[PDB]
Amino acid sequence: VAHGLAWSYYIGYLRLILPGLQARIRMFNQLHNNMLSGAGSRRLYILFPLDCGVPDNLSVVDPNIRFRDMLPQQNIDRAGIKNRVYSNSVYEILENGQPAGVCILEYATPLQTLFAMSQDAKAGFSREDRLEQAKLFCRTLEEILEDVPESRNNCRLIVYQEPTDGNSFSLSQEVLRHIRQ
Amino acid sequence: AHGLAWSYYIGYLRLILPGLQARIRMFNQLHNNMLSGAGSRRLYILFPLDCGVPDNLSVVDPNIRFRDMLPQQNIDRAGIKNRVYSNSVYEILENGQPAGVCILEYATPLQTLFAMSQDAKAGFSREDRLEQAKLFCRTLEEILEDVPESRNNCRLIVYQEPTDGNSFSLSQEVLRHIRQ
Ligand SMILES: Nc1nc2c(ncn2[C@@H]2O[C@H]3COP(=O)(O)O[C@@H]4[C@@H](O)[C@H](n5cnc6c(N)ncnc65)O[C@H]4COP(=O)(O)O[C@@H]3[C@H]2O)c(=O)[nH]1
Repeated sequence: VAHGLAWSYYIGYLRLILPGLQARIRMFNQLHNNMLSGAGSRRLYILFPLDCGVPDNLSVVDPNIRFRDMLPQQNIDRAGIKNRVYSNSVYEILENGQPAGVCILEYATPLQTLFAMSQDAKAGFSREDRLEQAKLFCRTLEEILEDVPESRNNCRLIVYQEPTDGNSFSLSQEVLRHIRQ
Repeated sequence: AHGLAWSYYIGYLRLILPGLQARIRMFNQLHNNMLSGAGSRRLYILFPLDCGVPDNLSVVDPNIRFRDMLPQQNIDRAGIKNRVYSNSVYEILENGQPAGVCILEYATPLQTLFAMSQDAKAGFSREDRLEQAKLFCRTLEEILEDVPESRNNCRLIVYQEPTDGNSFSLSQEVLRHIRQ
């Protein structure tokens, strides 16, 4: 279920990462010349492509999203793993070749799991079903996060769908728009 | 449940199994060939069917003691450059004395299944849990059936408490798997 994946993304990740995020940003700024200085820059921006096309490297889908650095790692004992490592990446977003914004950015990994699952021989299901699962994942997550008062200021969910009708969509522009709000 | 088994395979086992032996070789160069028996060179994963996943093994069975970590494995993942994958090595005691050593952890998504079972809504309602926990293990053994590519870089230790019996010994069960 998208249900289970949403509960998993909360319980196994956001729940653990959001409370410590700002301390990790303060440290990043101390080490990297106050690079994450704007208020728009102190959130985790999470990409939810409802089509579930999720590359591992962001430059594969948009040339204007450039890797810059990692936040300090977070270590937590988890399910018998001592110091399980939780990591996040800081990117610089270009506009017309100009550094236009800096933020912590990533995809919601479970959507990449739905993609792979939907295509497998036995596990598979239709694209229309995957779309509905992806939408349900976002909806179920948004429901969970209403009991998480901190989430509002530590993360931003960017949900979108790629056009297929000849209309242009720039992922970089969209991320910039959120950073700037 | 099904979803969870596929996630665990797709986002974890599929990625870490093919690099496990290289990290074990490196572990052995670093730590005096500690993972010496063939029994010691597998990822042992614990699946308690009641979904009770403590974060500290020594606390549930004092005969299981943390020793060191495998070398880390870094992978670019969904926008995270160099996401870190991590595993821990434990020694297991018998009659007070070291009796075995292996790579050991719990199946983390059982912790998610449990956390779901209470916070209710959602469905909660065990059946919801024991049911889904069995489906999870079933589905995973089914996925790994196939995949002989590497089944034997890992071993699933699926267990529950005996319904009319005595307390199940985690350490003894772990040793039994290593020894086979
Ligand atoms: N022992 C171990 N297990 C891992 C590791 N990474 C993943 N797993 C296992 O597979 C997870 C599913 O991976 P996925 O990346 O698809 O998960 C999603 C992933 O989208 C997110 N997440 C967890 N850790 C990180 C992370 N460190 N960085 C970014 N996202 C993370 O939330 C995860 C749910 O994690 P989880 O409950 O720990 O569950 C299993 C977890 O049991 C790992 O590094 N070590």
